[PDB]
This record gives sequence, structure tokens and C-alpha cells, in this order.
Amino acid sequence: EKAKRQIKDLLRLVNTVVEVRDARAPFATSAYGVDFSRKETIILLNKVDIADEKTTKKWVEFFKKQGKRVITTHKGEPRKVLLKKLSFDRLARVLIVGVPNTGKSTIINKLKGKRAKGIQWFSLENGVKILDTPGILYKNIFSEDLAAKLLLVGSLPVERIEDQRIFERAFEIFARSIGIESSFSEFFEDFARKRGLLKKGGVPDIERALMLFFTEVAQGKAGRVSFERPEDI
Ligand SMILES: Nc1nc2c(ncn2[C@@H]2O[C@H](COP(=O)(O)OP(=O)(O)NP(=O)(O)O)[C@@H](O)[C@H]2O)c(=O)[nH]1
Repeated sequence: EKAKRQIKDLLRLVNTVVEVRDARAPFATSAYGVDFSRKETIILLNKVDIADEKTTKKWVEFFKKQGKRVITTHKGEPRKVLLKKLSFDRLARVLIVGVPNTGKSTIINKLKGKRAKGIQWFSLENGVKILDTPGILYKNIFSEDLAAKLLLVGSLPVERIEDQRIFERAFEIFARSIGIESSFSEFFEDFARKRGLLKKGGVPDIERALMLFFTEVAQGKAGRVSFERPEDI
């Protein structure tokens, strides 16, 4: 978490920042903590393919109204369309940054292609330079809601969660966003059974159901679902 200080070292190399956020949770996955006010910053709302389309549009409007440079994209959107959306200035030297899991390596791979002393640049056709390694932001989780949302987008591992109320919060957010009403306890006993997750004694393994469930949610395998609205639910 302390580097951060390293993000500052990477920032000195660049004049432009692409902040890679998950469109399902744009506040939760914001790069809060690090100062980008001296750089040209683009907010990229990634993974729109597994996000609620209505909620994503509201996020775009929200950021446009804040006077912010914002685009939306996904893994399967062509390199040409992405670059057109980004529309980098001729002098751009770009750092891709974000919290874990938001799609940064995937974006670099698309940008780079078969093209290629510390971090290296690759250049676009028009000369713009992009650092070939992303900066990864680890931020302060003070709230249960922030941890729950970072869990849902796969940014924060189940292993790192020490309060069961964070699992409950995440399930509540999920359940609301998809329509479910069921108790937490009943949902995960059932999931653990439907998936063959049994401990010794043949007891449903809730720990493993949670890990697998949230891994599946993070991957978009549990519905086209968003977890935050501008908005503010
Ligand atoms: N549905 C969907 N999945 C995506 C998209 N972009 C990336 N993913 C998936 O999200 C996961 C994480 O992607 P990755 O590019 O490795 O993210 P990252 O930000 O580099 N990860 P980290 O910093 O934690 O290493 C992978 O399973 C990848 O396939 C997208 O637009 N849509």
C-alpha cells in the first residue's frame, strides 16, 4: 500500500494517465489516494460487457457533468475503436493505472500488439508513447461498503476479508442489483451444495462457496449486473 510512492516514481515519466476502473463500481475502483492533478487524466470505465448498460450510461453522464474526460470500453472492443476513444495528443506519454483486476494488462496487450532498463515504452503508429507496465493502486479500505464492492469486482481477495459482515454486505449489494431476496446463510449453503463443495462430515463448505461465488460475480458469470449508481444506490 505504501507504494503509492512507486506510483509517484512512475508518474514522473509521464504527462498522461489512463485510470482503468470497473464500470460496475466506478467509485469503488477509482484511484483515490494518488494525485493525478498535474497530468492529463482519462477515466476509462472498463468491462462494460458485464455491467448494467443503463447504470453505465448514468456513470458516463455523471463524469461528463463533473467536467471529466471519460470513456467506456471492454476486452472485445477493437483496438482501432479504443484508440479513437482515447484520442491521445501527439506529445502524450501515458501511464495505465488502477486497482487490481480492472483490466490493465489486457488493455496494454491490445494497445501494444505484436510490437514491443526498468519499465519500457511502446509507441503507437503516430508516435505516442505508452509504458508497457501498469501502475497498481492499493488503497485504504476504511469502510465495509468499499471492501464489499472491491470484493465484487475481484479487486480484493476473499482471503483478505476478516469480517463476515463484508461478505454479507457484498451479497446484499449483489442480491439487490439482481433482484434476489434470500438470506445470506441459505444462499451460500445452497450454492455450496449445487457446486459440490463439501468439507469433512459432508458439511457444505461456505468459505469455498464464497470464494467461488465472488470469483464468478467478478467475472460477470452471475449476471450483467452493476454494484454502484451515481445516484447513489
Ligand atoms: N468481461 C470482461 N472481462 C475482462 C475485461 N478486461 C479484462 N477482463 C478479465 O479481467 C481479469 C483481469 O484482467 P487483467 O487485464 O489481468 O487485469 P489487471 O488490472 O491487469 N490485473 P492486476 O493489476 O490485478 O494484475 C481477467 O480475467 C481478464 O480476462 C473486460 O473488458 N470484460
